[PDB]
Amino acid sequence: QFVSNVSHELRTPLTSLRSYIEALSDGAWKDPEVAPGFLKVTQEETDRMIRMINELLSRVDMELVNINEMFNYVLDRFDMILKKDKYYTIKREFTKRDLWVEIDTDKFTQVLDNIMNNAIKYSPDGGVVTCRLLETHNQVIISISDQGLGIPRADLGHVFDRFFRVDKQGGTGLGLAISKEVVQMLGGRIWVDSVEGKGSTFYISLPYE
Amino acid sequence: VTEQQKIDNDRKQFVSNVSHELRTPLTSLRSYIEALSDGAWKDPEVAPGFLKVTQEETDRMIRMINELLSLSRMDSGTTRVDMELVNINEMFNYVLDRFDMILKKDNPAKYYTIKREFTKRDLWVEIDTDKFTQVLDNIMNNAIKYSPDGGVVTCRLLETHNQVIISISDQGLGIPRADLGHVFDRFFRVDKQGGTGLGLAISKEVVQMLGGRIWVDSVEGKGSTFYISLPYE
Ligand SMILES: Nc1ncnc2c1ncn2[C@@H]1O[C@H](COP(=O)(O)OP(=O)(O)O)[C@@H](O)[C@H]1O
Repeated sequence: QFVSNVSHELRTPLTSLRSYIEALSDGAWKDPEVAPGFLKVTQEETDRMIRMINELLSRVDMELVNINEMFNYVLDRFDMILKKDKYYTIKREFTKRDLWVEIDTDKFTQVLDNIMNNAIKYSPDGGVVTCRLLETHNQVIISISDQGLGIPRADLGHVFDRFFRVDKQGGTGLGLAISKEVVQMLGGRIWVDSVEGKGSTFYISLPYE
Repeated sequence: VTEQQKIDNDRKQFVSNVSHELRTPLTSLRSYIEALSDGAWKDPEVAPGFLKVTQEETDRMIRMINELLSLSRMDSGTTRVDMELVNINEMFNYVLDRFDMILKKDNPAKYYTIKREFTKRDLWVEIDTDKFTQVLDNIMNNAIKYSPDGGVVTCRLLETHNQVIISISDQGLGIPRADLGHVFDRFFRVDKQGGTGLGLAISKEVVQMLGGRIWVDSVEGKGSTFYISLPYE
């Protein structure tokens, strides 16, 4: 059913949560410098998941947001996923400008979640996931590069098809189909370049003003 | 008519239940977190206790989405199976061993003994070892959870010309005869944290996928017996 979809999308926020709670429980609660901030995040994520379940049991909600530190926030949650508990670095290279863009926040945060999952999951044996936020031509470009298993150039098309998975562990293959679905739904475009064994780079373009 | 309709109706109530059964731990979660954010975290006497409850609830929903995902995969037919000839006897024995050894490492809340009564023949049978061992696991888990203290889980591996039978017997409080049909339905729980109401549902699904058939006999106040039947030669 469409149940399979909520099943899939709750995965990464459940992870974010379990990861943060485990951090607080492992002592961070005693630390006044951080424990509140973590609590705000666990709160925000729980509320996110509730919204998610409600919209999918019973539309887009476009609002203007500051893409820069939304992307920073998502990346923060993953930084905390990769801590606690191969080594991965999230190398961030954003423009210093604050690019504002019309999007659905929960849907788009789901997109970034899937693509960081991909960049990380198909990167065993370590890696450096490199995240770039820039703009040209009234478009806002996000790129995510990993030193993963790459993609055979034959399949570079099919990675956005439903259930389509490469040969080589895990998943139903609806991550990138949902991602493409959402990105096109927001008036933007998504694509991938990749070199088998080298790594990969995922791109999203969104209209700017 | 009622053909297509039973299908669509079952589907829509399953969606309604997934909505609720997912949403409810999220709600509980929200309440504890919100409590912690509103000061409880500064309090050493309560903050750990709350953090454990929130940890556990989160783990619960994770297991649930794993099971709702394997269930989607099985309805879809996406669920690939690998039938291979394996030794049912020592597979069932290895399962029982893992359970014996969890309780052999102590101190335990409740105490149970696993009584094994197997046929002496070495039954070789084509099955997917991993999915079927998951089945045996849910049913043993179940057998254990609804057991009294000192209870005896009675596990039988036997055979008939036509069949290979596994039974898992518990001395729990049994199942109302109204509900004997419903015990394998999704999210169906008798009363009841501790787990998702998808254990037995997955079990029945997997067993039918492996070509066998699964059912329950039970007497209120006495206990229960779960049966798995597999085709033999
Ligand atoms: N960095 C990456 N490197 C190599 N392959 C990738 C990468 N990201 C996505 N893919 C490919 O996309 C396929 C399916 O993607 P996805 O929808 O995310 O599946 P899943 O259900 O596991 O989440 C995968 O088989 C994978 O090979």
